[PDB]
This record gives sequence, structure tokens and C-alpha cells, in this order.
Amino acid sequence: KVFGRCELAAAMKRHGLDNYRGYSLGNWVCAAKFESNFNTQATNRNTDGSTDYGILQINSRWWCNDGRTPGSRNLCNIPCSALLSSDITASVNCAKKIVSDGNGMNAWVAWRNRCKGTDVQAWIRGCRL
Ligand SMILES: [Cl-]
Ligand SMILES: [Cl-]
Ligand code: NA
Ligand code: NA
Repeated sequence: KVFGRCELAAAMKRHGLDNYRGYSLGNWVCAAKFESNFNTQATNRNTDGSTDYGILQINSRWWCNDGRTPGSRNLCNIPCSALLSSDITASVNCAKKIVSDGNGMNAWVAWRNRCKGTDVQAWIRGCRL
């Protein structure tokens, strides 16, 4: 599914991401825009052979099992294909584990490089939430 901006913001609020670990909703919408262009089906291979999956581009090295990333972990205890669903629950629940692991949203390269230190509230402007 390709979400609209405000549709995704509402879904992420319904799932408890607004101010989760102190990150306002606009941070999560901004990260999703630049990680996946709001597309739940997005996949991208990494140089080390791992793959990123879904709206928040969650990595198979640590977080999910895709059957082809040797020596990797599965800390969210899910198949990576679950992260491509039109239902974002699995992606959100795994992202909550990632953002809580000590490095906050710096785990998402695109967030650090394109959202951190910008007016992230712009990403939810106009939306009925
Ligand atoms: Cl959803
Ligand atoms: Cl933090
Ligand atoms: Na915000
Ligand atoms: Na894995």
C-alpha cells in the first residue's frame, strides 16, 4: 500500500507512536517518507547482504528473519515479509523495540540525515488527528 501523508500519521497515532520515547509524530512520518516514500512494499538490499523491509526499512541483520541473512538476529521475532503488509502493526511494534535500544531514531539513517533538526511538525500540518 502507498499511504497518504495524513493517513499514515493517523495510523501511527492509533498505534501509539506519537511522542513514543519522546519522538513527536512528525518525526515518524518524516522517517517513513524518506525511507520508503510511504510504500509498505519497499525493499532495499544492503552491501553486507542484509535487506531492509517496509515502510520503516527495518533491517534483516538484527530485526527480522528473511532466511537469507547468515549470522543475523531476529530481535522482533517476525518474518521480514510481515513488515510489507498494508497493516502497519508489525512494523510499528518492531520500530518501538528499535527506538528503545539506546540510539533512539538515529538507527534510521534517513531520519538523521533528512529529518533530525528540521521542522518535522510540517509533516503533520493540516491533518485531522
Ligand atoms: Cl494499519
Ligand atoms: Cl532518544
Ligand atoms: Na510533530
Ligand atoms: Na535476521
